[PDB]
Amino acid sequence: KNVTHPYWAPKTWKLRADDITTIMGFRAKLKGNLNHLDRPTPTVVNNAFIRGFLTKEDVMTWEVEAPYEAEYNIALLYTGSNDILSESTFEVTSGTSKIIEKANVKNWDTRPIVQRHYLKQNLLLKKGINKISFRLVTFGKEKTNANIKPNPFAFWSIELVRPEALVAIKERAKEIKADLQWMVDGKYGLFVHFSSSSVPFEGGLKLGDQYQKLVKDFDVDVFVEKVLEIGASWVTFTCAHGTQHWPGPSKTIDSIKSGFTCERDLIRELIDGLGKHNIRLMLYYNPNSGMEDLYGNTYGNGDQPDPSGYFNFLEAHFREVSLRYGKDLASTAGYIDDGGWKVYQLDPPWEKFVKAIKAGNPNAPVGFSQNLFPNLTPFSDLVVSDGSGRVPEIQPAFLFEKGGQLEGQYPASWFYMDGWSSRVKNGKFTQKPKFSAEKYIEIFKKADQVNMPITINLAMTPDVTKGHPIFNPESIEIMKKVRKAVKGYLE
Ligand SMILES: [Mg+2]
Repeated sequence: KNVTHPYWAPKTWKLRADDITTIMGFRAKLKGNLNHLDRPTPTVVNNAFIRGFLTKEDVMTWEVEAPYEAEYNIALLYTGSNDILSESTFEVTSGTSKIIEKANVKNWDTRPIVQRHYLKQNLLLKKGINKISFRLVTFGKEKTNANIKPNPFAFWSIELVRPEALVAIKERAKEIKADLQWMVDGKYGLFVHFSSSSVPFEGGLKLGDQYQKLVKDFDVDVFVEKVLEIGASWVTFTCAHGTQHWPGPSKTIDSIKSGFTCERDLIRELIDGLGKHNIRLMLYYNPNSGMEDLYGNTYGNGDQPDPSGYFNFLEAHFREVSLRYGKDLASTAGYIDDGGWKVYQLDPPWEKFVKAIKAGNPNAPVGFSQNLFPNLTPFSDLVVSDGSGRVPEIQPAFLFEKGGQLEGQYPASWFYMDGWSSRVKNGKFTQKPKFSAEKYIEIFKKADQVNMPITINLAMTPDVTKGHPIFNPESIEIMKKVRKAVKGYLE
C-alpha cells in the first residue's frame, strides 16, 4: 500500500551530534496498519503524517547512525483528537532503552495544531547503526456537534538532540535573537503579493509570463504613496510567489538558470522609496514554488537523494541578498513560505539559513512560515502562518514559556483583508473585504493593545502604474479609518 519514490523511501539517518536532527515518520519502516499518503514522485507531499496506531503491533522503526555513544533527548510531533490523546501511551525503544509516556492533551484552541512533545526520559544510542522504534501501547478512541471526517492520532516526525547540544543551541539562539521593538511600535504593516499568477489591471499575460516588463514598468512613487496613505510602517513584498522570478540582480539565481532576475534593482528602489518615510522593507520568499523550473528536484537526480545542492542555493541566496542591501533591508526572510509543510521535510540546516539571513543585517527578523506546526527552529524570531481572512487568533501566553510549543518566538499576525493575490476581471476588483470597517478597527485595536504586530494584505494589481487603482478602493478606505482609530490623534 505505502508508496515512496526512492528519494523519500526509509533509509539510515546520519545523526548530527551537535545539532537537532529531525526524521519524518515516513522515513521509518512501517508494520501493521501504519500508512501515509502516496509519495510517488520527487516532489514533496505536504500530508506526510503516519496514521493507523490502533493496536500494539502497528510499529514504526527508524535506522539511525550515532557517531558515538550518548544520551539523546527525544521529541515527538503529532496531532489528533484529544479524546484519542487523553488515553494514548507512547513507547520509544532502542536496544534496551525504553521510554514510556502518556500523550499530551492539546489544551489551547489556537495554532499550533501539531504539537512538539519532549519526552522526560532520554534514550541511549550505541555507536554506529541503531534501530529506534515507536508505537502506542494504550489507545483512546473518538467520542460523541456532528461532522464526518475522523481525527485519528497522526504522527509527523521524531527529533533527536543531545541535551548538551540543546543547551548550547539555545544559547546561540538567545545571542542572535532579533529585537522586534520597531515592529511593535510600528503596530502594523502591509503585505503586498506581487504574485506570478496575477493578471494585470489593463489585461494581458499573467505576471509570471511578462515578469521583467512589469518590473521595468512598476512605478515606485505611485506605490509608496498608497503605502504611506494607509499608515503602514513596513511592507512585506512577495519575491517568487508561484515562480522563482526575483525582482532584482542575483548572482546566485543566475548561476542555476538564467531568465529569473532583473536588470532593474527594484528591491533597492523600494528600500529607498519607502525609507524616505521611515517605512521598512521585508521580503517574502517561496523556496518551493517553481523551483522545479530553476533548480530541479530538491533531492537532485541520480540514483540516491542528495539535498546539499538545494541547501547551498538557499544559503548562498539568503546570504547574497542580506549582504547586498545590508541594514537598509529589514529582512530577506520576513516570510519564508511553507517552512512547516515543505522545508521541514528535508531536515534542513536551519542555523546556516539564519546566519545567512542575518549576515548583512544582524537584527533582521527571521520568519519561517511554520503553518500549523510548533516552532520550526530555536533560531526563529516571529510566529508566522497564513491567517486567510479571519480574525487573528490570540495565542495564549503559556505557549511562549520555557518548554512551550512556541518558546523563542514573538506573536505576529499575517492575513488578508480582501485576498492574497489580486483577481481583477474587466477593470474591477473581484475580492471584496471580509469585514466591516468597525470590525477591522477592533482587530487592529486589540493587536495594538497586546503589542502583536499585524501584516495585512490588500490585493494589488501587478501593473503598478498611474493608470488605475493598484489597491481595491474599498480596502483602502477601510484602512484609512483603521489608521485614524489606531495611529491618529486620540482625545
Ligand atoms: Mg502596541
